[PDB]
Amino acid sequence: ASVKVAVRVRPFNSREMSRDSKCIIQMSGSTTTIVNPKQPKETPKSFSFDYSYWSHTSPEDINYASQKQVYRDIGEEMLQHAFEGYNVCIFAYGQTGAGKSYTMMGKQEKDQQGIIPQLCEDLFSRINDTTNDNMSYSVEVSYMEIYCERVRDLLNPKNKGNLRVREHPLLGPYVEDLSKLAVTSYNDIQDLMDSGNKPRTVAATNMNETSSRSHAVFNIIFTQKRHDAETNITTEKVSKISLVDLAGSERINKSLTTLGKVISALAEMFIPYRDSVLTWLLRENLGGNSRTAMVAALSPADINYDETLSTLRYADRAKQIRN
Ligand SMILES: Nc1ncnc2c1ncn2[C@@H]1O[C@H](COP(=O)(O)OP(=O)(O)O)[C@@H](O)[C@H]1O
Ligand SMILES: [Mg+2]
Repeated sequence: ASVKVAVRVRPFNSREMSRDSKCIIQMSGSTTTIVNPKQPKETPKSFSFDYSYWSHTSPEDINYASQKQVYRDIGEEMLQHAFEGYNVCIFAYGQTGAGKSYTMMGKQEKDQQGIIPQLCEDLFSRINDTTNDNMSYSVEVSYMEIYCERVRDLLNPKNKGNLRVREHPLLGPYVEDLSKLAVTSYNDIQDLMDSGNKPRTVAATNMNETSSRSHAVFNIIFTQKRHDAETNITTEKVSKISLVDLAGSERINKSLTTLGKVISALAEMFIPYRDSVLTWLLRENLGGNSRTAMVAALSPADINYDETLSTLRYADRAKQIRN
């Protein structure tokens, strides 16, 4: 099970339009190419991945890769492996402003919902059209924010002490005292999500908007319970689903700086697992038993060459890592 990687170029934003930024990214099939504005003479570097999403224009274009395309490409495939019983993960990596959340959460407003909102809807919908009767499900969600090696229960604002990430002698890492709520409908789960997104570190310098030096981890513990029409035992399947929103790149955020090391290591294959909490919490989902996929968002702007390239490179290695 080799990690699957996809990159995505968004449309110009407020900053870029001011600087009259030219676009340096081009896409064709499964390949992305970036140009060096400083060195327009040499030949642009190319990159081939599982998916190169071109979303620089708008939904009116025939070649715009909408939230539906992304979801159905990776989302529907991971939620699957989740049903086949595997643990799964999807995380958005990249420079801040490149589009990491939009690919994950997006804007509920009219079909803009991203990977998380859509995955849940898909799950709860699958669970329901299951008119079988030997099948019983359960779904428990958790949402947290990891800023400064500090875990924050985004669904229990009442608590302000940073939750302690611990290692179980026999079961692995887990965040002590972390909300784990059962959800019976997508209407119920959608709500919680709405909450957590808000409860997010207000922080400033970001304009008083969900500052992003921390990771928004969205865990979905899906439980399948099959009944054996004879012996009254129930085969219980259990798969964990993590949907991460990594703080921007740009370059302390140990976690990010550490995930790179692991990524690279995984690409060179022991690992500085405990070196960071993000990794530690995603021990398996990162390099253990589970199928992982990363979505690297990319700024089209020429003013972000050194940060767009970098992302292409970290995305590049990720392609290798195999679980
Ligand atoms: N694929 C996309 N289509 C349209 N707008 C996008 C896309 N990706 C990013 N954006 C725009 O950029 C803004 C920020 O993107 P965001 O999800 O916050 O990225 P980040 O991962 O950098 O935090 C949003 O307000 C959104 O309108
Ligand atoms: Mg975001």
